[PDB]
Amino acid sequence: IGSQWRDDEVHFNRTLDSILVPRVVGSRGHQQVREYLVQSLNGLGFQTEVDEFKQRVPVFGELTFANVVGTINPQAQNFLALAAHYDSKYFPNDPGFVGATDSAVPAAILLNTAKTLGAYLQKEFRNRSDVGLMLIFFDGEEAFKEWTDADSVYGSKHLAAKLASKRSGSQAQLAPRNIDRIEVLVLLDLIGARNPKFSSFYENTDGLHSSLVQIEKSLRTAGQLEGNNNMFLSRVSGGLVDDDHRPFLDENVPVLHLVATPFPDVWHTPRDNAANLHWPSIRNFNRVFRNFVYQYLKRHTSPVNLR
Ligand SMILES: *[C@@H]1O[C@H](CO)[C@@H](O[C@@H]2O[C@H](CO)[C@@H](O[C@@H]3O[C@H](CO[C@H]4O[C@H](CO)[C@@H](O)[C@H](O[C@H]5O[C@H](CO)[C@@H](O)[C@H](O)[C@@H]5O)[C@@H]4O)[C@@H](O)[C@H](O[C@H]4O[C@H](CO)[C@@H](O)[C@H](O)[C@@H]4O[C@H]4O[C@H](CO)[C@@H](O)[C@H](O)[C@@H]4O)[C@@H]3O)[C@H](O)[C@H]2NC(C)=O)[C@H](O)[C@H]1NC(C)=O
Ligand SMILES: COc1ccc(NC(=S)NCCCn2ccnc2)cc1OC
Ligand SMILES: [Zn+2]
Repeated sequence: IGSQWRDDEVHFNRTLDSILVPRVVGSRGHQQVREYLVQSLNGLGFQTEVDEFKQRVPVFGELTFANVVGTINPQAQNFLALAAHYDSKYFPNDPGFVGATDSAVPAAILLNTAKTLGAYLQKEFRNRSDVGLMLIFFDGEEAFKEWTDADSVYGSKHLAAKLASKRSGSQAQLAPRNIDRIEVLVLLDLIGARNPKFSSFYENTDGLHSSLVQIEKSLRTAGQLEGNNNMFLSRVSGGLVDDDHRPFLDENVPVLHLVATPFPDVWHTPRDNAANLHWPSIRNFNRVFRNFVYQYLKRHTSPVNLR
């Protein structure tokens, strides 16, 4: 029922602990988490590629960025893409900042979703070529000096450009851009705090949002959620929130932006740590989300077009 796909909090908790370290681009911690993501994706049976590049940024000068991408069914026609950022924000006066909600927990949720749905993804899901699953760990989401158009979302700008560029020849020029084979980028951000609220930011992905609303109602009615707070609202968002999806949105990719609004109390303060996470909210999100991903992939037949 809701009971087909069970929790694995042992896995969740270890995965979170392994990500939850200071990880400004260029730091020892960032390299530790980078390597951890590669190992983890490989062990969950993904084809793993690193989009590594050098770029000059405020304060630091030249840094080496690396987006980490896992794919199952790489030669599929189209893809569900799920994403989070793995860098943490630089704060002169808070080198210990771990960004628990931003976005250690979102990143751990992605790996844990692949784990809990492993029995599907290991076999039946591989027996097809219509749809694949991409897990994208963006690097350099966070501004180095102050958030602006230029000082932000560095890894995503770079991955979006890479996926957008074509190869030579008739066959390529008549074929889609790689980036156009993403049916929707589902970006998770600011998840971990008590009683988060997710509202729909884009009309074209509103039916996907409605599915989350529905899965939540179904699991609640079956007694499978903790507490009585509604996490997925059937409401449009207040204003838009700038994030890693922007460079993708700009190349016409549809976006489901699962960022909590209001932002967690602790956002961009030293208190965005494990002590301030709310595990029942994490578990509730995980249950809704793993079922959403499963259903999307299981119900997929023809290309999903939301452009
Ligand atoms: C992934 O990581 C997360 C984060 O680290 C882990 O989350 C933690 O999970 C643990 C264990 O499940 C949680 O601790 C447990 O909390 C229970 C609820 O406590 C609160 O509510 C109850 C009301 O229901 C209050 O009574 C409590 O107040 C008292 O305790 C607090 C906490 O120290 C004190 O500050 C207070 O002043 C009170 O004294 C809380 O408000 C709680 O039931 C449970 O208690 C068990 O263990 C204690 C000793 O630690 C025993 O005294 C007690 O007997 C309980 O033992 C169980 O088993 C024995 C049999 O041996 C039976 O006698 C009992 O009936 C009972 O079943 C424990 O404290 C913790 O809160 C939670 N942390 C966070 C931040 O969410 C996940 O577990 C982890 N997941 C995995 C898979 O590893
Ligand atoms: C504190 O509440 C808010 C603060 C700012 C904004 N607006 C924008 S456009 N934010 C860009 C966020 C980029 N990011 C995400 C994670 N780390 C950085 C909205 C907020 O609440 C609705
Ligand atoms: Zn942030």
